[PDB]
Amino acid sequence: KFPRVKNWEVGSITYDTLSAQAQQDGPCTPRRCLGSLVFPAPEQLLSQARDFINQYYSSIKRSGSQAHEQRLQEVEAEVAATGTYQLRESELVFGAKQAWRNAPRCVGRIQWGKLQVFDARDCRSAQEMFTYICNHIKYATNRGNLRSAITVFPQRCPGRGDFRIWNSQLVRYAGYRQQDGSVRGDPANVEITELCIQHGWTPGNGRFDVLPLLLQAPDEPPELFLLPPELVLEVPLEHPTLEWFAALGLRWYALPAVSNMLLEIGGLEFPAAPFSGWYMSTEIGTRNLCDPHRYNILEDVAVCMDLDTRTTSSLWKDKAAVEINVAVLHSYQLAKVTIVDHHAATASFMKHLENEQKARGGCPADWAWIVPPISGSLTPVFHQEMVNYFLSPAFRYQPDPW
Amino acid sequence: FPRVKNWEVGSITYDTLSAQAQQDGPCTPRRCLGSLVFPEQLLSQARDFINQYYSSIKRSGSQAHEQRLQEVEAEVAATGTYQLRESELVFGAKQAWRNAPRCVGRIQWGKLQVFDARDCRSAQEMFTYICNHIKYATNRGNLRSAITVFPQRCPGRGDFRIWNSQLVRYAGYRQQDGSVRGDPANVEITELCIQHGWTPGNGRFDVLPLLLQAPDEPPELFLLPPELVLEVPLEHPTLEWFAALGLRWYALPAVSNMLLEIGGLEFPAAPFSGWYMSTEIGTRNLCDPHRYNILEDVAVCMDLDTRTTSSLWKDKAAVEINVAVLHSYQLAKVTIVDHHAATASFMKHLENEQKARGGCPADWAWIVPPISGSLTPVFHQEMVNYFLSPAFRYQPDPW
Ligand code: HEM
Ligand code: HEM
Ligand SMILES: Cc1cc(N)nc(COc2cc(CCN(C)C)cc(F)c2F)c1
Ligand SMILES: Cc1cc(N)nc(COc2cc(CCN(C)C)cc(F)c2F)c1
Ligand SMILES: C[C@H](O)[C@H](O)[C@H]1CNc2nc(N)[nH]c(=O)c2N1
Ligand SMILES: C[C@H](O)[C@H](O)[C@H]1CNc2nc(N)[nH]c(=O)c2N1
Ligand SMILES: [Ca+2]
Ligand SMILES: [Ca+2]
Ligand SMILES: [Cl-]
Ligand SMILES: [Cl-]
Ligand SMILES: [Gd]
Ligand SMILES: [Gd]
Ligand SMILES: [Zn+2]
Repeated sequence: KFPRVKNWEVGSITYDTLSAQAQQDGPCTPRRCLGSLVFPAPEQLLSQARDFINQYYSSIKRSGSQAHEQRLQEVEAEVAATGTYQLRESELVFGAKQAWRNAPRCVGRIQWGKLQVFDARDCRSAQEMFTYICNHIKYATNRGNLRSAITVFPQRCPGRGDFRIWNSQLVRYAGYRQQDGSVRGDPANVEITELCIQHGWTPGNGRFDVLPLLLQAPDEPPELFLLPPELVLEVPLEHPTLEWFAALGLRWYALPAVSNMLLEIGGLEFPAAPFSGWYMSTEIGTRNLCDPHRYNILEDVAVCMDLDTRTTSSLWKDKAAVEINVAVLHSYQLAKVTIVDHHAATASFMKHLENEQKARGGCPADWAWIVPPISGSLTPVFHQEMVNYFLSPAFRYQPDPW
Repeated sequence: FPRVKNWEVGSITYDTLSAQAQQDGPCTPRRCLGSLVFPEQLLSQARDFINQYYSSIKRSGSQAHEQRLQEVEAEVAATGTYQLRESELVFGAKQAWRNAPRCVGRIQWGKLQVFDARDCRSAQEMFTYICNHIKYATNRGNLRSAITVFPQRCPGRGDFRIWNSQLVRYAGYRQQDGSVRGDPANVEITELCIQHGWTPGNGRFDVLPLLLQAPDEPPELFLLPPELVLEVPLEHPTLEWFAALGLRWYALPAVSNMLLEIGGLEFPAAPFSGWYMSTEIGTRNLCDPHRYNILEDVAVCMDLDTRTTSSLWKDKAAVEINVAVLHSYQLAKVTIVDHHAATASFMKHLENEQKARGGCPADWAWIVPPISGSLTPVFHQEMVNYFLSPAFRYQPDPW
């Protein structure tokens, strides 16, 4: 049999048949589960390529056609001659969508079919790379009506270095390692900040300074490019009823654009391929502003709210964190920037799981990452058993280039 | 040896104890299933537990050690099973708690009152042992941990089984509109009680009778005297209408349907109890959609905007229900603990166990509280889950 999966809210029971097609192995064994850990050749390339091609031809309802036979024979010939092959434009668009669709830790996959794919495979310098990224930022921001996008730079090939974007996201705020061990800014960005300074950037002293980009073109040190300020839409934060909240000086940016993951399609690897969507408010409200090792504002909000912070049993932390989340959502809706709260987000993911059960017979989901960081059991994904496994195409983590 | 990181702090440790995992869990390299709720060779298991026991008391390979080994050998040669000494039984009971991966309260594991009930026959004796337990553990609101071990399983004989999933359960009555009045979780046991001859109440908080089962007999209904079942009426420190909703819960969480395993012995009835973490009552029992599901009622009462999700009315209402649970238990002087204090104590347990055994089996999904996840330190702690023995285990229903 296949793993039987159960929804404890409704009683319903599914079987995940898709999980049998899992190739690459994860970190668990029958002796011990490591699900909570954040970070866990001509003939193998051929079998990956064959699998991907079969996938494309299934998607377009054409499996076994003449064009399917021929494209498989085409790919086989190019690998035999060059050791690699090239994706057709239509295969790249399909592959980027499949990689998103396959990402077990993404709760926003109800959208996986509405992804704009920018083909940058003919890029040949850091300067051209920057222009592709600004065009992406502009397209995806769209003055606050966010559109999902991905730009795909050239694939890894033997005898030439990779394109890399050094920044983990296109928009990040500086983190200045202060002298008393502290940090002014986003602590998560202290390393990439010190790297920007070392590469010529004149730093500021704010807590919300936008970092420039370090772009690495093949076989060359990274180059610094400053984003034009009019390109980075930002939301100042205010509370619908806590007027002093505005005085806190809080901002976040509109566009979540992950730039450091590797995209893998049919055996081919794209080291630089930034992708963006829109934010779920709990990423900003709970994790980015309340994580103790981030901006860590939970106590200061609670004190201002005049909460009794001397005993945990008053639940001051939970009260302040709710209200920080209200402010984020209210602020994005005020400035007409797309945003979704963790109730709608998780309820649309329940809709995605059910589409996927029908479409494919399963859905890779990492329960610990799909359940939001506040109000977990209040969302319906909490009560949904999930099966976690690796399908390809895929987005994968990769080493820092320095 | 799995590297385990804490992300708020940056500390690394190594779990060397996972190597001692005796049994197998549900996960494989192809797929992780940790989110799933329910995933004469007796000599080998008995020998291992003994080596454990004597190592724990610093008397390994000594005289008493080898004496007990040949003792159990001959006991199973003569009988087919063997008897635990009272001290080993105490030790196994504590170890099985200490090894429970889904329990956040294990900071307490050394302090547990073990009541030996292996000399029990008939359900009326069962019932007497059980009321002594409730009396000892409740202790007028100052709660104390306790377990009562009933006769082990042996060949050719029935088992002792407590049919109720807990010693204290509220009725769930199916209604002609389909819905349930009372606790929907308990609909199945509530008809079993009515079938074996219980007079149904009709409130949302009617305490069920006990369906106790002595070997090779049908179960017998027993009613708990109301003065023994201590209950907390729920009120809110500042929202004066909350009291009128009539919500209540009980004081003693007493699980009565898990099987206890020690040195290859199996105890199908060994009820244990502790005290409650507030979120168990406030969030899961009163607010799960398939339990009392009171969240919208409370939101309406708070005049929140319940027609749009982004007002976070579900979150604001949930917090205030937890606030009322905490305030009501403390006011009535019943032991309770909030999820912040509980998760910080589990962090201390992790450090202590890192030093005592080199690791600690922990099931992240059940350690992290169901509200305010990332607001507690366990959210940022990587965790390894595996099955040591002695253990507590789920087991099929008695029917
Ligand atoms: C359009 C709305 C989207 C929403 C609301 C959304 C939401 C999220 C959230 C909340 C996470 C977990 C983030 C974390 O805590 O680390 C996540 C992870 C992820 N998302 Fe999505 N996302 C969206 C679009 C996209 C797109 C367009 C892609 C790729 C084409 C994508 C790919 C991924 C991947 C690969 C991860 C896993 C990385 C990790 O471990 O954090 N998402 N997403
Ligand atoms: C004394 C304070 C205690 C606290 C605060 C506490 C807390 C908890 C909580 C919150 C859970 C998760 C329950 C759930 O929602 O599924 C749990 C599970 C568990 N606890 Fe504890 N507990 C305590 C005492 C005990 C004792 C005395 C024992 C046995 C001697 C024990 C053994 C277990 C076991 C076996 C589980 C697993 C049950 C399951 O899978 O749900 N606990 N505990
Ligand atoms: C496209 C997109 C949309 C969206 N709404 N959210 C995301 C979040 O994606 C990531 C976020 C982090 C930050 C780590 N987190 C603990 C704060 C690390 C990653 F590797 C990610 F892929 C991506
Ligand atoms: C001794 C003790 C103390 C304590 N504070 N909490 C517990 C909770 O124990 C269990 C709870 C559930 C219900 C799981 N969820 C529906 C709430 C199922 C089980 F099998 C359990 F053992 C036990
Ligand atoms: C240790 C733990 O696995 C880790 O903190 C995970 C848990 N779940 C998460 N879930 C999301 N969405 N994002 C995260 O960063 C994490 N962190
Ligand atoms: C599907 C998921 O495994 C299931 O809902 C689990 C998750 N975490 C939990 N955590 C606790 N404390 N209690 C539970 O019942 C559960 N249920
Ligand atoms: Ca070609
Ligand atoms: Ca009818
Ligand atoms: Cl982010
Ligand atoms: Cl309970
Ligand atoms: Gd105000
Ligand atoms: Gd009113
Ligand atoms: Zn696992």
